[PDB]
Amino acid sequence: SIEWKLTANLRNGPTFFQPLADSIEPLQFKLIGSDTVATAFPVFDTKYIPDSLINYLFKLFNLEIESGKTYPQLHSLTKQGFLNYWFHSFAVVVLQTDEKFIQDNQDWNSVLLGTFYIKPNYAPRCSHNCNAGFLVNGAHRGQKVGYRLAQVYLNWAPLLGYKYSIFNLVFVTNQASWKIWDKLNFQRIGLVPHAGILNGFSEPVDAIIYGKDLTKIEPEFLSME
Amino acid sequence: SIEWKLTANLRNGPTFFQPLADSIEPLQFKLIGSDTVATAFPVFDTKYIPDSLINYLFKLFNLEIESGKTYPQLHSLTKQGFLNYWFHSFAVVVLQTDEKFIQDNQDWNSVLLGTFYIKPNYAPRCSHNCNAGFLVNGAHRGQKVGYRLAQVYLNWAPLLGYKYSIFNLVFVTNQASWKIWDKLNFQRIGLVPHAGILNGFSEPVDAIIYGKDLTKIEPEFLSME
Ligand SMILES: O=C(O)[C@@H]1C[C@H](O)CN1
Ligand SMILES: O=C(O)[C@@H]1C[C@H](O)CN1
Repeated sequence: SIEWKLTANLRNGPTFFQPLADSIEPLQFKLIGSDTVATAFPVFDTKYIPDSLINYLFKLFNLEIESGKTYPQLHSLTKQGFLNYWFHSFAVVVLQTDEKFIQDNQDWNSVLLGTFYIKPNYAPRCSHNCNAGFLVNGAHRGQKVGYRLAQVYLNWAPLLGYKYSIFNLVFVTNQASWKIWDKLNFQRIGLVPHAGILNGFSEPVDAIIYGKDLTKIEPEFLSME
Repeated sequence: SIEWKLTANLRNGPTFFQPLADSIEPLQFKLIGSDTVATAFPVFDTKYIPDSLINYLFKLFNLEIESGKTYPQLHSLTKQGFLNYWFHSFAVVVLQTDEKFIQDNQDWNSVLLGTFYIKPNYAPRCSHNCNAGFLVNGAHRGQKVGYRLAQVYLNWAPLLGYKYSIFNLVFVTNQASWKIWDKLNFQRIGLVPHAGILNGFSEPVDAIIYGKDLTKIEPEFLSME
């Protein structure tokens, strides 16, 4: 059974464009500057992934929210709030494994590299613009996992039918993030001054708005070999 | 009773800032180039306004969505979806009257000039940025009602505690861009290319992202003289 990777089960996706593929196959690659094999898997519904992984992602996201430096959330989410938020449409999990499927009951604290969601950034007439939010497991910090996450995203977002990518709020203090977007030729299409009240900064911090055409992506960024 | 105009009854507003006033008083002014008197009224809760006015605004917003040229919505809203959308936080109705309160059972088709909502544009850490959407009654096109609505907005948004204004999608084909926002020194802080699929346009239409500092507003724009 391959229902777990069928685009026909894409929920709450773009209204005007159908997926370009009937399915999305796991995408294997090596972490940058390493022999460590990682695999990205599509998530079209939570029922196809281990409960324990969902609960670990729930906690992972709350820690990120509590640091108060990256997401506009102030308070932690409930389990159902997180399910509604992260998995409203599409998501991806990236694990340290060479398996082409996700094994139950793994040690997520070591095996989960990162996750991201993809959804429409706007209501239906502008729903060909996707948004994405990312997370890296802090145990795997410093391995350039984010860069890899961004690449999987460029490979897969167009397959769901999206034509353009928008990040609404990349804080200028979030250097990890904007350097990746800069390096991958995401345009800075906007700048919100004093946008975020962030933990650890006494003054409000500016956010950059990133855009990228998903129909003309540079082949070298799609390649993870 | 003045509950209907107390900022203490403000639902779902900014998280870090309190309102700058205890109350919001009706703002009276004349339509530009005319001796017609208009009154702007605050709406903190729908219970304070007439059912027939709410029903008229519901159908008015659905007409605008059906035109398919200005909002990202594709389908008409249900009644409850309208309530949740337009009155999630704060709203304003601007009537052709010199009364300083809203009389029941008026002919809204002639008396209602315009309405707009005001709400946080983002989750709590960035909720000092407010968003607004406007509606002009079609029967009052060509009387510069939008410009006046925009002036009411500059007067009232900061009173609720917002510090910066963001419009996410002003399509380049919407004349409000140059008839209003450009003229009131809303900066164009971003541009989303091919943002929207709009009725009557074959090519997707670009959308301007407008921002404006609400703590430092040109006083000639605040003045309704
Ligand atoms: O900037 C964005 O839109 C994503 C979602 C979250 O707000 C952080 N990054
Ligand atoms: O651009 C905005 O965000 C407001 C809401 C609607 O999209 C029209 N103007």
